[PDB]
Amino acid sequence: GLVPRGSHMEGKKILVTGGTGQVARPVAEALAERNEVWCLGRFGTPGVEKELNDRGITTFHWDMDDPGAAAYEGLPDDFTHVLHSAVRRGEDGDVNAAVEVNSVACGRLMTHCRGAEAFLFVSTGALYKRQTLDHAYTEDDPVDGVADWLPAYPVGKIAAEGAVRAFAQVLNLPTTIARLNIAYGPGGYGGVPMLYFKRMLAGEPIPVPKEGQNWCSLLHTDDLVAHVPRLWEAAATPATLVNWGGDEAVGITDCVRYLEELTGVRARLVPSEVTRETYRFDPTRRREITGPCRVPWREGVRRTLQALHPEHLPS
Ligand SMILES: NC(=O)C1=CN([C@@H]2O[C@H](COP(=O)(O)OP(=O)(O)OC[C@H]3O[C@@H](n4cnc5c(N)ncnc54)[C@H](OP(=O)(O)O)[C@@H]3O)[C@@H](O)[C@H]2O)C=CC1
Ligand SMILES: [Cl-]
Ligand SMILES: [Cl-]
Repeated sequence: GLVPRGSHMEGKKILVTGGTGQVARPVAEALAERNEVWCLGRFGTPGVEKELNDRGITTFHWDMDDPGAAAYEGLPDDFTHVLHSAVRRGEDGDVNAAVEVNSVACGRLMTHCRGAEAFLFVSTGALYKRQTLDHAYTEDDPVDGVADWLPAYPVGKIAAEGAVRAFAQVLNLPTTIARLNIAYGPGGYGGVPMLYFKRMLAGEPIPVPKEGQNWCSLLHTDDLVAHVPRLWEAAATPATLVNWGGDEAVGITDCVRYLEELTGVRARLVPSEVTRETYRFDPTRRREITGPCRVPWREGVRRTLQALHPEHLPS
């Protein structure tokens, strides 16, 4: 029951992109104990590269905005496992840059790592065509590129998924495409739940629907980290597609109310026609691959608050 995080996988050589980010940093940190881990990125945030190096992570400058093959000189080709979590996604409305940069980076990275045992590409649930608020989306539900908040983002992921599927087959590189739901946890900035809390602190409106509430499938960092080795094991040619979320249906308003409950901070719920969109996933396929999640969301969110905003909790 008490098992160290680093024991999920040992003796491998792991390439991680997006290793500074919300999703992949805890993964790289967890695997760095018993594996050789390289993080590819830009490391523009002061001190993050030092923090990763201090854990025994080898860091390697890698910018997806560089279109050429020269960017890969000096990078080993004997990685056994790859986690591609970085996303080139800088608001400018430039859908062509988003499609081009992300798609080409997938191709160049998979080709470089064509000898790997498994390649894991992180995608998003935002590319599902909106059905009902409470619908539990499956891997076969219709897809569109609609996102009012960030239009180029889901379109770029559709294009990147296309590249990933094609290179998986051409290279015979076992691959998993994991469309991630909302990740959260005590590291980084805490995920969407803490973004809501920040708005509550600032007195900013939180749109909610006229009837009911929005729904998601929150995934805690500790569960996310446990899942990565199982997602690599499920990698295949053709690529394995899975909706990657938690085991609990989490109402967004329920989450906001819980933050109020914990802190005494009041949310300004605005019943509204137009709300920021979230998606709940049917966990059936993911559970077949990973087994059940372990962290219930109310305890996870409470401890995330304690880690990132301890002063706003009753003392
Ligand atoms: N809740 C969530 O977090 C969700 C995440 N996802 C997906 O999960 C993945 C990781 O997301 P998340 O951790 O939240 O992202 P973050 O915004 O936390 O981090 C983005 C990451 O992308 C890297 N990156 C961005 N631009 C470049 C570039 N030009 N060259 C190299 N690296 C770059 C950054 O590296 P550096 O700092 O070195 O620049 C950083 O590590 C993405 O594919 C995203 O679409 C999907 C749904 C929800
Ligand atoms: Cl640094
Ligand atoms: Cl974008």
